[PDB]
Amino acid sequence: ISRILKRIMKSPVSRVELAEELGLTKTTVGEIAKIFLEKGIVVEEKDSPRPTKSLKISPNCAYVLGIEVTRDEIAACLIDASMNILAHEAHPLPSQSDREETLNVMYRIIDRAKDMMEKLGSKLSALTVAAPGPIDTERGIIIDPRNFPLSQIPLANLLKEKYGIEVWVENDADMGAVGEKWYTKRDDSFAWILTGKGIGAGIIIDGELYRGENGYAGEIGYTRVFNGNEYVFLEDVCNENVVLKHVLSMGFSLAEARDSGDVRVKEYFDDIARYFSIGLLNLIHLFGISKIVIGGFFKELGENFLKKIKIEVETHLLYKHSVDMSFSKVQEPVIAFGAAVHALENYLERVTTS
Amino acid sequence: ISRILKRIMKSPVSRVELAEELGLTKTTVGEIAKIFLEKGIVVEEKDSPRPTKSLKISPNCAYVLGIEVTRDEIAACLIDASMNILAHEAHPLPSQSDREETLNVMYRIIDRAKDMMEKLGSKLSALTVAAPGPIDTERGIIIDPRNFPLSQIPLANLLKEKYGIEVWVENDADMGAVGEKWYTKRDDSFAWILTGKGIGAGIIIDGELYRGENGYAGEIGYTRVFNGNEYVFLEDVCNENVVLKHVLSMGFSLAEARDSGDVRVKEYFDDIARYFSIGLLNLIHLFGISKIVIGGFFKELGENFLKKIKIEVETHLLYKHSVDMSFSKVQEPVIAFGAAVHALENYLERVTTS
Ligand SMILES: [K+]
Ligand SMILES: [K+]
Repeated sequence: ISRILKRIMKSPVSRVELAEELGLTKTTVGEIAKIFLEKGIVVEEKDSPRPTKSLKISPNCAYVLGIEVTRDEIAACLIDASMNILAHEAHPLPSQSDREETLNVMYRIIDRAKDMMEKLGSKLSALTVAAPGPIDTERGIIIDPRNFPLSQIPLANLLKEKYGIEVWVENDADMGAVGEKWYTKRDDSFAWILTGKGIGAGIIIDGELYRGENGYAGEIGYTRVFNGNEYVFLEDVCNENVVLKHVLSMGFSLAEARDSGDVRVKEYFDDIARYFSIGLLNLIHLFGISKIVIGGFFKELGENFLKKIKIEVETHLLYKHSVDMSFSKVQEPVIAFGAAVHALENYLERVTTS
Repeated sequence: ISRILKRIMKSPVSRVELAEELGLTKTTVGEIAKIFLEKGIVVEEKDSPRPTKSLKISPNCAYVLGIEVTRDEIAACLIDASMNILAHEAHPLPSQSDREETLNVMYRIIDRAKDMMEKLGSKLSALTVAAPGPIDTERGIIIDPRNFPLSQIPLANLLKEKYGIEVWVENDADMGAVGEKWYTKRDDSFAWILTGKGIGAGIIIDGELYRGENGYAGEIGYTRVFNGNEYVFLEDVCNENVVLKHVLSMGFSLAEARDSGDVRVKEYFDDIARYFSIGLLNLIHLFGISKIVIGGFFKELGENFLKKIKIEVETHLLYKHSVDMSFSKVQEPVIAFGAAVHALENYLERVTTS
């Protein structure tokens, strides 16, 4: 294999650094550098301080689009090969959208990105669609049994056909995690937790995305939770809808609740933090991780809510050791962005292999 | 690095096969083979059917001991470098054993193995102790907070000092999993579940043992389970003690229960299978695995009990896909054995690096 490409993407790096840090011959890398450097994928430049030259990905060699699909909205993120965001957007969907209605918005978005590059004399080279639930990553199909207008449909294929580019389909929480990895320049281990409409985790280990054998991983949304009457999934309780709909009962705006200073709100948020923790504790106790990053809906609850989760987790932890809870602070769209970067690796990995 | 050593252990393999299957130069492997073959670690032999030669680990180059520690007993497994079992044994401990009482039995066992090799003109080269709970694998300390007479003690160090060999300390469920990997010649992914006295999982992914950042992984024993009155750990409910002690109430021998054909037994075993599944489902939904192997106490409940677990898991599975449940069928001591093989890799990996 190669994937010095993986490292050149990580950051500018010289031939000596690659050969040493990865392990290989000066003549092996020197030749591959010749290919990359010829294909217009990479460039060599003197470093800002005898002297030395590094390898950098050339922004011009690839433009790719990432997309996130939710029940209420579709977001897109267009990047160059340096993963600079050229444009990002979001098109809401109508109440209860069809297969056909949802696809139309998606086609619209892709046509917009295809056209925008073509007017700038270049092209859209590939695309990665991010969606909820389990996914057939090899065939490019959304397996999610739950009512989604894009389930059991050869999505990658119909897009490939229609557009003549490379298309992948990928779990949304996984792509959120990929988004944090790159936007934060991390290479450690953590879990990126998706919240709002759906619950799930993207699991990153030593900088790589963790993958399951059956199209899913980190699925903490199916954590069995007993509410006092019957059992429910953790996803049914943390759902952004169920939360605000319940606050319609409370009387309280979506935010005002906390500003209300009502014990009833405190105890309701405590209920959710407790449940949520059960799922986090599973991840921690099973994967043996320490770092967790929360994204989406739960950000809106603030550090007052994060303090409770921290506490619930400290309390029920297997033994006393440090655990880092945090919110994501990536400017939106974090999932569409991760999906875009996913498309970039996979497109560059494919182009070099030929 | 090397760890063609890892592959030569896997099975007999030629220089061409290594160079190709792993990726390297004919002259790189040819030189390393020279080292290994000189150190008496490896041998070259014509294959049983122009002709070709393979590399095999030489059984004579290393003899190592594996040990499992339980509250009631200590078991040992002595092997050669081909991982043939030379001897295995088990010494029960008295009711509620001291640090000193437990260590005495352990010293006795190690002295027995040290002496047995020395009378055969060789020596005991290393040792791996397997124990329950979280473990400081780098310093060789059993961190388990739960009352264990060997907790918070520099175990590896005091053994290293006393014996002058290499000593490691390792999680018992992890070593059970390692035991299955090698005894079954598997290189796929699965979870080995320890049952009886304690509950836990050893997680293997693509043939390697999965490790956490904090001295543990696969800890499903701390799965929160609501019994109807209050919450308890899954470990408190599946505990071999709690089960048989409860059967003292039932009236029923430890086995007769099932042969009794009593609905009360059926429904009690159903209760446990249900709980147990909650923990298995976490593993499956989080790690995205499909294969599970159960060992220990639960074997004694038979396929009638495995059929129920299978069912509970099928039912609550994220989506309809195949899941393989099975019991371990390794002749005891499976954990002591895995620990022995762990010691062998680590001893051979250390000896070659010098
Ligand atoms: K996931
Ligand atoms: K474990």
